[PDB]
Amino acid sequence: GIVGVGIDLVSIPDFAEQVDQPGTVFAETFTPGERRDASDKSSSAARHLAARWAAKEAVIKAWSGSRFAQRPVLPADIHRDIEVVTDMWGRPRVRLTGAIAEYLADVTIHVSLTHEGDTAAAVAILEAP
Amino acid sequence: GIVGVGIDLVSIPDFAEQVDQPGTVFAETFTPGERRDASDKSSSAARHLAARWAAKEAVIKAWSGSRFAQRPVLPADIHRDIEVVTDMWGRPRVRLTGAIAEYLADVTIHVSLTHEGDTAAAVAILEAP
Amino acid sequence: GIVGVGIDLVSIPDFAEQVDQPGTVFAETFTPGERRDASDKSSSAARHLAARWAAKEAVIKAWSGSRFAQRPVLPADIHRDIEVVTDMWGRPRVRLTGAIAEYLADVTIHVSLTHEGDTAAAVAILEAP
Ligand SMILES: [Br-]
Ligand SMILES: [Br-]
Ligand SMILES: [Br-]
Ligand SMILES: [Br-]
Ligand SMILES: [Br-]
Ligand SMILES: [Br-]
Ligand SMILES: [Br-]
Ligand SMILES: [Br-]
Ligand SMILES: [Br-]
Ligand SMILES: [Cl-]
Ligand SMILES: [Cl-]
Ligand SMILES: [Cl-]
Ligand SMILES: [Cl-]
Ligand SMILES: [Cl-]
Ligand SMILES: [Cl-]
Ligand SMILES: [Cl-]
Ligand SMILES: [Cl-]
Ligand SMILES: [Cl-]
Ligand SMILES: [Cl-]
Ligand SMILES: [Cl-]
Ligand SMILES: [Cl-]
Ligand SMILES: [Cl-]
Ligand SMILES: [Cl-]
Ligand SMILES: [Cl-]
Ligand SMILES: [Cl-]
Ligand SMILES: [Cl-]
Ligand SMILES: [Cl-]
Ligand SMILES: [Cl-]
Ligand code: NA
Ligand code: NA
Ligand code: NA
Ligand code: NA
Ligand code: NA
Ligand code: NA
Repeated sequence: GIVGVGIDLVSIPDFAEQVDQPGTVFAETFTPGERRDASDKSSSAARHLAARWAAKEAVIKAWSGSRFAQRPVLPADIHRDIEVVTDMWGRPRVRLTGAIAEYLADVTIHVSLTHEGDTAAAVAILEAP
Repeated sequence: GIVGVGIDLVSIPDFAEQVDQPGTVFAETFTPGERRDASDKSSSAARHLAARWAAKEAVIKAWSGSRFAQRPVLPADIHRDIEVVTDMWGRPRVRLTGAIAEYLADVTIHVSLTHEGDTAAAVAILEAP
Repeated sequence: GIVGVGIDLVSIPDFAEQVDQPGTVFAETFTPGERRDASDKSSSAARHLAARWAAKEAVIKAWSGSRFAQRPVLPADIHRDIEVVTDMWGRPRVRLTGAIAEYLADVTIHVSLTHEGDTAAAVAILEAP
């Protein structure tokens, strides 16, 4: 059964403008090299990191959206609890830590990432038996 | 003096439908046996656990409602910080952990639980000298 | 560059009425002596602690306001992660702990506190290179 669905679009130029700025959440998610590389809006790193950010948001949307009219239970640092990793061929998967890992124990997170020009996007479908 | 008041109603059938499903907060509050037993909407466990859930919500309401127009300070995992225990005769009391235990140090939590047919309910009155 | 700006006003009488009451966040920020002293609305402690509270709120406003249309990431216990200390001559500065310390690494927090009659106020300007 489907637990939740989420989609997110990210402006790659806006992302690049912010990703290496002090006073943002991004140090908690990304390395200083990643953040420096991603601060150029036409780089590989910007495109890829923006799509990773998109994927985190799509997961958060997918789970939160499953709890209509319920007080939120996602921790304030949720962005650093959801990691998008890739295998050697670039296939993505989501790794979790903290409370969300316990909430989504026994749930499969299907994710896909894409980018084009100034736009990155991701979709997440949460599925459980 | 009264610090806060809260009341919550819970649909026992809706509760039973959700309590043992993956992708919910319930594993953090309830044991797998409790969750399995409570997944039948006409069982003892469903009625009792639904009323416990109701009591957690009534406590949260009672305290949050005391802070009108203030940014919330309840942690995301607040549901697992409030436990409803009973003595050998079924009398309920509330046990706290985390920040809410510190906030409600020196406050007495008066609680009552009830159920009937497809409905559980609880009321909480927080009192302090 | 400016990361954020915040301003807060605090009613010193309302603050004094609440600061030493059970069932409030204040034990986490202030000592029992501070809280007892500050519970008289015409005392030095009330005026000073109200302005410290104002400063915490101004910092929170300054940073949160920098994230228009973004899900909040400040932890529920944010008030106890922001401390206003003073040097021997009463000049204030802000000390941080927890996630906000990481978010505001490399950001300078300029703060000022004031009080008059029944009103305390503070302003925070967050600046980053
Ligand atoms: Br949520
Ligand atoms: Br974070
Ligand atoms: Br990531
Ligand atoms: Br609250
Ligand atoms: Br929880
Ligand atoms: Br419980
Ligand atoms: Br925020
Ligand atoms: Br706090
Ligand atoms: Br302080
Ligand atoms: Cl959006
Ligand atoms: Cl964007
Ligand atoms: Cl940010
Ligand atoms: Cl970094
Ligand atoms: Cl591999
Ligand atoms: Cl993909
Ligand atoms: Cl309700
Ligand atoms: Cl319900
Ligand atoms: Cl849930
Ligand atoms: Cl369980
Ligand atoms: Cl007993
Ligand atoms: Cl009772
Ligand atoms: Cl305000
Ligand atoms: Cl006020
Ligand atoms: Cl409070
Ligand atoms: Cl105290
Ligand atoms: Cl939180
Ligand atoms: Cl000094
Ligand atoms: Cl000053
Ligand atoms: Na997939
Ligand atoms: Na996929
Ligand atoms: Na009672
Ligand atoms: Na009772
Ligand atoms: Na300054
Ligand atoms: Na100053």
